[PDB]
Amino acid sequence: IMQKSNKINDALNQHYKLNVELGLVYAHYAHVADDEFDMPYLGKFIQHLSEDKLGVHKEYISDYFKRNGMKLKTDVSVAVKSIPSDAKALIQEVYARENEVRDHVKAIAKLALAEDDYESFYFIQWYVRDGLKDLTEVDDVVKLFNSSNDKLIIEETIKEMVEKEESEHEIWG
Amino acid sequence: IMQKSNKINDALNQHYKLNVELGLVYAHYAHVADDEFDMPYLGKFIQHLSEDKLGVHKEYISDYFKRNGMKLKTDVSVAVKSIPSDAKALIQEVYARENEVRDHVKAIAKLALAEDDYESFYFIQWYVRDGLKDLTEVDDVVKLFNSSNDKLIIEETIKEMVEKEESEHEIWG
Amino acid sequence: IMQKSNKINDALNQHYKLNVELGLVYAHYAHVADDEFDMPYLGKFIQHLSEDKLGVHKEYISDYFKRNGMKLKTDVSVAVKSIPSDAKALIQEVYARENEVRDHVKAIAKLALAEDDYESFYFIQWYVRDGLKDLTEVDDVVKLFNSSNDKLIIEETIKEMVEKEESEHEIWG
Amino acid sequence: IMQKSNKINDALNQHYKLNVELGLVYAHYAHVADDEFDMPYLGKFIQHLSEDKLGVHKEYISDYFKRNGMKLKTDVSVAVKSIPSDAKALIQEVYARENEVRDHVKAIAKLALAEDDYESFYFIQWYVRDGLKDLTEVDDVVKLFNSSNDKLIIEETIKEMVEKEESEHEIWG
Amino acid sequence: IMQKSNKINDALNQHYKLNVELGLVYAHYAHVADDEFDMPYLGKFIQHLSEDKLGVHKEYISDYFKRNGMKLKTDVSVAVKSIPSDAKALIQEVYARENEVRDHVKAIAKLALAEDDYESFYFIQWYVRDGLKDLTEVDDVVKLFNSSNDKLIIEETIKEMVEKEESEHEIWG
Amino acid sequence: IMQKSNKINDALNQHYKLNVELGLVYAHYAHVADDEFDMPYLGKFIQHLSEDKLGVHKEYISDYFKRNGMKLKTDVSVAVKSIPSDAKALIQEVYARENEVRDHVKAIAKLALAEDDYESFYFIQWYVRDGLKDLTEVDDVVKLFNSSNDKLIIEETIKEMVEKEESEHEIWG
Ligand SMILES: [Cl-]
Ligand SMILES: [Cl-]
Ligand SMILES: [Cl-]
Ligand SMILES: [Cl-]
Ligand SMILES: [Cl-]
Ligand SMILES: [Cl-]
Ligand SMILES: [Fe+3]
Ligand SMILES: [Fe+3]
Ligand SMILES: [Fe+3]
Ligand SMILES: [Fe+3]
Ligand SMILES: [Fe+3]
Ligand SMILES: [Fe+3]
Ligand SMILES: [Fe+3]
Ligand SMILES: [Fe+3]
Ligand SMILES: [Fe+3]
Ligand SMILES: [Fe+3]
Ligand SMILES: [Fe+3]
Ligand SMILES: [Fe+3]
Ligand SMILES: [Fe+3]
Ligand SMILES: [Fe+3]
Ligand SMILES: [Fe+3]
Ligand SMILES: [Fe+3]
Ligand SMILES: [Fe+3]
Ligand SMILES: [Fe+3]
Ligand SMILES: [Fe+3]
Ligand SMILES: [Fe+3]
Ligand SMILES: [Fe+3]
Ligand SMILES: [Fe+3]
Ligand SMILES: [Fe+3]
Ligand SMILES: [Fe+3]
Ligand SMILES: [Fe+3]
Ligand SMILES: [Fe+3]
Ligand SMILES: [Fe+3]
Ligand SMILES: [Fe+3]
Ligand SMILES: [Fe+3]
Ligand SMILES: [Fe+3]
Ligand SMILES: [Fe+3]
Ligand SMILES: [Fe+3]
Ligand SMILES: [Fe+3]
Ligand SMILES: [Fe+3]
Ligand SMILES: [Fe+3]
Ligand SMILES: [Fe+3]
Ligand SMILES: [Fe+3]
Ligand SMILES: [Fe+3]
Ligand SMILES: [Fe+3]
Ligand SMILES: [Fe+3]
Ligand SMILES: [Fe+3]
Ligand SMILES: [Fe+3]
Ligand SMILES: [Fe+3]
Ligand SMILES: [Fe+3]
Ligand SMILES: [Fe+3]
Ligand SMILES: [Fe+3]
Ligand SMILES: [Fe+3]
Ligand SMILES: [Fe+3]
Ligand SMILES: [Fe+3]
Ligand SMILES: [Fe+3]
Ligand SMILES: [Fe+3]
Ligand SMILES: [Fe+3]
Ligand SMILES: [Fe+3]
Ligand SMILES: [Fe+3]
Ligand SMILES: [Fe+3]
Ligand SMILES: [Fe+3]
Ligand SMILES: [Fe+3]
Ligand SMILES: [Fe+3]
Ligand SMILES: [Fe+3]
Ligand SMILES: [Fe+3]
Ligand SMILES: [Fe+3]
Ligand SMILES: [Fe+3]
Ligand SMILES: [Fe+3]
Ligand SMILES: [Fe+3]
Ligand SMILES: [Fe+3]
Ligand SMILES: [Fe+3]
Ligand SMILES: [Fe+3]
Ligand SMILES: [Fe+3]
Ligand SMILES: [Fe+3]
Ligand SMILES: [Mg+2]
Ligand SMILES: [Mg+2]
Ligand SMILES: [Mg+2]
Ligand SMILES: [Mg+2]
Ligand SMILES: [Mg+2]
Ligand SMILES: [Mg+2]
Ligand SMILES: [Mg+2]
Ligand SMILES: [Mg+2]
Ligand SMILES: [Mg+2]
Ligand SMILES: [Mg+2]
Ligand SMILES: [Mg+2]
Ligand SMILES: [Mg+2]
Repeated sequence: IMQKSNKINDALNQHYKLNVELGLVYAHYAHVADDEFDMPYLGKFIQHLSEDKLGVHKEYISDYFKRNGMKLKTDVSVAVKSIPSDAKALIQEVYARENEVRDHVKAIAKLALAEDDYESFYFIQWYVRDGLKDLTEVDDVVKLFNSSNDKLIIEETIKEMVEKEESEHEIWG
Repeated sequence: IMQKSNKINDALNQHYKLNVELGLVYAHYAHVADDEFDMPYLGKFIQHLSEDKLGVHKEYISDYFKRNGMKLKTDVSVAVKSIPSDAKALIQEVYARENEVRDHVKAIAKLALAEDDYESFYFIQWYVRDGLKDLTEVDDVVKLFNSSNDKLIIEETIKEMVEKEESEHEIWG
Repeated sequence: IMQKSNKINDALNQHYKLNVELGLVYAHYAHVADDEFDMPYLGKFIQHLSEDKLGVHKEYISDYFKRNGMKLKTDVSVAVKSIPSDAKALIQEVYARENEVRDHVKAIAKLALAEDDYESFYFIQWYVRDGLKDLTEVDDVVKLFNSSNDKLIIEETIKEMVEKEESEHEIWG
Repeated sequence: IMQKSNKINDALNQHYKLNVELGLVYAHYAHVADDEFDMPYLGKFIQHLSEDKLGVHKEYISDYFKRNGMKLKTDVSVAVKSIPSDAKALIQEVYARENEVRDHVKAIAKLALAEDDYESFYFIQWYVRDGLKDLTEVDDVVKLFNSSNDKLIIEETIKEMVEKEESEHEIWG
Repeated sequence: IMQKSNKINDALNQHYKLNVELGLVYAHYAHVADDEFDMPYLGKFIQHLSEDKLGVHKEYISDYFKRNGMKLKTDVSVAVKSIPSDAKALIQEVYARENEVRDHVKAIAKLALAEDDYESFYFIQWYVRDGLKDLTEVDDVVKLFNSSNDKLIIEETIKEMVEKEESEHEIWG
Repeated sequence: IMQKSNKINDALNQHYKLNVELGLVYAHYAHVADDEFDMPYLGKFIQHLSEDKLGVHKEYISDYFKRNGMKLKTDVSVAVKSIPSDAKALIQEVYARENEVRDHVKAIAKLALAEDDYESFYFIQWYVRDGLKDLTEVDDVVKLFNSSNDKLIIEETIKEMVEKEESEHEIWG
């Protein structure tokens, strides 16, 4: 009874890998944001995101696996070989990656229902919610580049964003 | 004047890579320590170490690069394909890896002097000190497996270790 | 035994002189930043730097000399005969001078090792670290002029910089 | 209307120069007081005076210039080529220099009235008062050398002087 | 890999021995300072120094050895067979011994670099700094005997020295 | 009148020597307890004892000598050439040495009465009491090795012992 789904096990190992590799890319993008583009607050924003991916996003999968018999796999391959040309494009790339996260998560949820794995459907709810939350935070920064042509003005707004004491939306938080 | 050393740049990119990959391996080893070996406090110890490697150890390199013109490279390849057979061997493997850290760091320091890069010699001092500190903490756990054959007794001692409020040795801390 | 190095004595007298003269130039540049360029916060930044050079940078040399038998020399000659054309160039000049500081300090460290003067190598470590720290702070201001064409926006960012309660980086601080 | 006095501008540039050079000499004399004469508290007294000259004494001139259109000049030439033979003579030399300060200040005040520059006459009042205050503090130390032949007794009295929480005389303070 | 240097092991065993024997001599000198020379505060100064040598100076070596595989040796031979004739000479002897400490430490640092032992070079930095700090504190007392011929006046100054709440110099502290 | 006993003077010089040499041996044994036997809490126990011997045990003799005219002698010879084979034997050796302390102290007390030296009989009372107290504390550790074969269990008990806030027995404390 209660035999773990091998299909969910694979999908969640692939999502663990995605969050590790994303976090490593974001750490690089945070360096570049500060170093090459002269936007240290944009750097801090991306760095916070790197740490989210390499922290809780991966941790919760490992924890879940310990509880249900699923096997963890660690297989990572990532290389930053090209960087976006400017800051606007850097954050737009981050946006595209977060949009893909939402698509991957949707798939896992759909799979959990197909496999009648209600514990996994429950688990993924955090990721479903976070898919949108994280995208929204990134979108809030993307908007800035369309609203001013002054990098320092944009930076002042990012500063408040990163320095605000984090509030949780009742639903998406 | 003050042109960055390409040799130091490469050695520090390789050490960034080493700390990323080590941290990912340790995250896996922390999972296994808890999940397979029934030693959650040993897991927490290795997890703290994973976070050290993927946190400050890498961050300080990126920060340094921003200050001196050195280029960051992100190129990561890691796969955990075999795990040690028991807990004793798991921590002994961690020990071996920390010993290798000390050897890599020694090389960077020697190189900094050869290149007359005193800013880099200063920078690496943190890593020289930490090489030993981290090894010592790991050694403290290795010792336990040679001092008791009861996994729960060992776990009780690791618990105090991980839960003690961190003290800094005047020299190695 | 323990006879002071005459070569280190000379190099450190020359560095005392450099820090005095730099501080006097920076005091003038701080006046001009406010008075001629309408950037009082940029003025305060350069003034803080003037006081750093004429304070601790020189004080620590005098203190060291008292401890080891080295002789202090006071020989100062400085005249500000031309000023940079605008604020961007003013801070870029400050940058160039800080870069030269790093080069002079490198030389002292190299000399200390050649003379087997380990007390002097220890002493200069503060200056090695500070060379980079001070350059970084100046670079943070230079960046601003490349990130906005509005002097008041730049000034608002410098204001936060000068008014932030000073934090020390674990390594460079 | 309200065109700045070129004569006052020159006199105040010369007084800026005097305060810079005095402060650099006093910094040397403070070193010697401690290092050569074995009187660290006498050193601290002279050092406090060095910092007064290189601090507020010069700062107030720069500030004034910013307000009225006067031009700041930085032209400094100072070399300590001979030092007084003992501590008594060191402080007596400091006294002579402070007496000369009072004479220079008198001249500026007289000039301000001749030029009908009431803003400058107001400004110099601080310096008129301080001329005497600073001389008095130096005289208080000179007296000590005429009142004891024991350097440590003198040092104990200087210690209280430098360590007393500064009080301001209603008139001269 | 990371095999301990036998040469550094010997040099540090010899420095452990030096600090033990120095501390025992200083304990005797502290007794004599009080008992024979009627200078209890001078006694307390030397006693504090005895405890420094027999405390942290030796402890840090033992700690280091535990971390790196080096072997501790305990081999002590000390006899106080002659004492200096008066207090001035007692502290001058302490001074000579501290000067020799600095010379021994210099040698260890030089050796660490020759052996490419960067962990040992890091370790010895504490001792390099302390060599000078301790000498300075002793010099501060030596000076007193050249500044007064009254033993009680000297004692009053030593009292403040030993009773001041210890401050750390940014570099030498 | 009140001429010091030369016999008591010698016995107390020999006891000063014994406490110095014991303390140096115990410092070595504390190192070995931690380093070789993997028992850091046992190390801390022996280290506390080293510091007791080299602290108050010797200090009180020096103090007494200052008060009564007795002469202090410093003559120390100690070499740790063999170490006990295991931890049990290490603490048993410490026990044997403490038992010998009690025997030496008994002799001094007996001598004080024979010499009608009541001040010395009073003085030695501290040492008579401490002979037993210190032996008892050591016995409490010896017992542990006879009560468990698990080094970590023993270590947990030693930890409480060394970390308990010290209580004084009404008689032996
Ligand atoms: Cl199923
Ligand atoms: Cl080079
Ligand atoms: Cl030399
Ligand atoms: Cl006019
Ligand atoms: Cl070697
Ligand atoms: Cl008798
Ligand atoms: Fe995925
Ligand atoms: Fe930054
Ligand atoms: Fe967040
Ligand atoms: Fe979790
Ligand atoms: Fe598992
Ligand atoms: Fe590739
Ligand atoms: Fe790429
Ligand atoms: Fe850009
Ligand atoms: Fe674009
Ligand atoms: Fe499906
Ligand atoms: Fe998230
Ligand atoms: Fe604004
Ligand atoms: Fe490496
Ligand atoms: Fe658990
Ligand atoms: Fe840690
Ligand atoms: Fe950092
Ligand atoms: Fe970069
Ligand atoms: Fe593979
Ligand atoms: Fe593997
Ligand atoms: Fe196991
Ligand atoms: Fe095994
Ligand atoms: Fe090399
Ligand atoms: Fe670490
Ligand atoms: Fe220089
Ligand atoms: Fe202003
Ligand atoms: Fe600063
Ligand atoms: Fe200083
Ligand atoms: Fe000097
Ligand atoms: Fe000129
Ligand atoms: Fe010029
Ligand atoms: Fe401008
Ligand atoms: Fe321009
Ligand atoms: Fe050189
Ligand atoms: Fe600085
Ligand atoms: Fe003047
Ligand atoms: Fe001093
Ligand atoms: Fe004042
Ligand atoms: Fe002002
Ligand atoms: Fe002006
Ligand atoms: Fe000249
Ligand atoms: Fe002169
Ligand atoms: Fe004198
Ligand atoms: Fe004279
Ligand atoms: Fe006039
Ligand atoms: Fe003044
Ligand atoms: Fe007095
Ligand atoms: Fe030595
Ligand atoms: Fe006394
Ligand atoms: Fe001290
Ligand atoms: Fe220690
Ligand atoms: Fe050892
Ligand atoms: Fe002998
Ligand atoms: Fe002797
Ligand atoms: Fe005397
Ligand atoms: Fe004499
Ligand atoms: Fe050598
Ligand atoms: Fe010391
Ligand atoms: Fe005895
Ligand atoms: Fe330990
Ligand atoms: Fe005790
Ligand atoms: Fe006492
Ligand atoms: Fe005596
Ligand atoms: Fe022997
Ligand atoms: Fe032996
Ligand atoms: Fe054992
Ligand atoms: Fe046995
Ligand atoms: Fe008897
Ligand atoms: Fe005791
Ligand atoms: Fe227990
Ligand atoms: Mg499968
Ligand atoms: Mg269905
Ligand atoms: Mg290359
Ligand atoms: Mg070379
Ligand atoms: Mg010369
Ligand atoms: Mg050499
Ligand atoms: Mg003119
Ligand atoms: Mg008139
Ligand atoms: Mg050998
Ligand atoms: Mg070499
Ligand atoms: Mg006799
Ligand atoms: Mg009788």
